[PDB]
Amino acid sequence: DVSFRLSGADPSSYGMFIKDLRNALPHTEKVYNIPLLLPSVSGAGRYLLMHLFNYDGNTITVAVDVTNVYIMGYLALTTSYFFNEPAADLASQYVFRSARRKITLPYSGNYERLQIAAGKPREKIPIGLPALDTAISTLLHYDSTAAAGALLVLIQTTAEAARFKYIEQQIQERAYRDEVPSSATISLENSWSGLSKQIQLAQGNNGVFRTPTVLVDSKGNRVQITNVTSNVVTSNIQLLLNTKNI
Ligand SMILES: Nc1ccn([C@@H]2O[C@H](COP(=O)(O)OP(=O)(O)OP(=O)(O)O)[C@@H](O)[C@H]2O)c(=O)n1
Ligand SMILES: *[C@@H]1O[C@H](CO)[C@@H](O)[C@H](O)[C@H]1NC(C)=O
Repeated sequence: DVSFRLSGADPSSYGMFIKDLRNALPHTEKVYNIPLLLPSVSGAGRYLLMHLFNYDGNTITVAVDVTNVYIMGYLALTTSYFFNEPAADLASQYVFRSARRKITLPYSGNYERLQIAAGKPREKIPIGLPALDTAISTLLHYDSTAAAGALLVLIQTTAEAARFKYIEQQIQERAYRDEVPSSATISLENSWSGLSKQIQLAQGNNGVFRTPTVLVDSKGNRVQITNVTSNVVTSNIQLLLNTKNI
């Protein structure tokens, strides 16, 4: 398992957590020196548990699919909560089985559906360590509309930060003040699958992407990524979604 405590948290301890999260994801191969997530894992080994504690020391445990870093569900006290999707229903066969009851959330875990449930795009939702503290607190007691917003914060401050060093850094910058994600952050989130695929396709193509990936950069400028020499590949991305899952 991995853990993170908001009480006394700072950019360093958050960085240690994101490092722990990355290191808990199994891989047998690196592609251009980036860990390649496994095609599949059978049984309970498929799910990583993240123990997150809010400032007051209350806790949820979040179940993460180690093949794609997707959040499947979470446990809050004696109630488990899972997304309304087959991958999460499958996960519910393995994690949080001792929960006294199981609630299936009234949406799947994908950004589009969460944003609709939340009533706002995540362009407009501040993220940061304070926002994560709020998210944990919200998820402690069931409220599906509020939970959608909390889950958008949670996904971005855990999974997306694990996937991209830039996003980790953005959260570290928001250690004591929330701020809506940069357009570059949004872009990277949306492009993780595409980037993962193209980095893998570059292996037998002299490091060249078969199809360019369009990103928005730090300055808000839309740019094309065409090969593995780009800083996004060398610097930024920390985990690759296996093409067998794309
Ligand atoms: N059960 C799930 C489902 C999705 N995700 C998150 O959402 C992504 C997968 O679907 P996503 O692209 O978010 O959904 P879309 O609706 O396609 O998002 P958008 O339309 O905003 O691009 C993953 O990378 C992951 O970060 C998750 O954490 N847990
Ligand atoms: C590869 O990407 C680099 C850096 O972004 C760019 O300058 C260059 O034109 C690209 N080279 C090829 C061969 O595609």
